[PDB]
Amino acid sequence: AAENWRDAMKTELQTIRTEIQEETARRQEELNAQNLVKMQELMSNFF
Repeated sequence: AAENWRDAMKTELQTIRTEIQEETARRQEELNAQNLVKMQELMSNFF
């Protein structure tokens, strides 16, 4: 029963980890896109 409880905690910890990893990947891709806009902004903002 203790082992079954451990397994139940494990499968949910995996779902939470995958959801966090997928959200992180999406947010960091968006950050790269924003950094490029912010650099193209800052460059033309000088000249």
